[PDB]
Amino acid sequence: AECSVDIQGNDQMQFNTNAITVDKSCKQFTVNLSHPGNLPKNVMGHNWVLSTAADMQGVVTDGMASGLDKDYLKPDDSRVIAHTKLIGSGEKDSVTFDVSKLKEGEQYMFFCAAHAAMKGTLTLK
Ligand SMILES: [Cu+]
Repeated sequence: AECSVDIQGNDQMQFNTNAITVDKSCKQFTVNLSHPGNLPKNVMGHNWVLSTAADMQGVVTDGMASGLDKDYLKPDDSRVIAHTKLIGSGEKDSVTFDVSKLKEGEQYMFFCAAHAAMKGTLTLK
């Protein structure tokens, strides 16, 4: 089984995939985020945030209210399963999480908290 994924967020405000699969045998899973391009984090920074699909809008709303000062996430938001730091071009960050925090029948989504239009699904498979 493959228990990690490499994902890119670019200067054009896009991730390079809209779907991540976590093999059901994985006990931990690592997301390796990078930022091709040349725009720095104070212009086009990206992170990677994981919640259930049902919780995404709520996380975004409360994140918006929390602002730039908090990378647009409510600190300690229990709905946020895992998240990376905000990165600019040429920078990278990885986050690892316990797959026990995921459930087989539930739908998850990942997104950038700075640019909530940048999103995709994450599924146990
Ligand atoms: Cu972003």
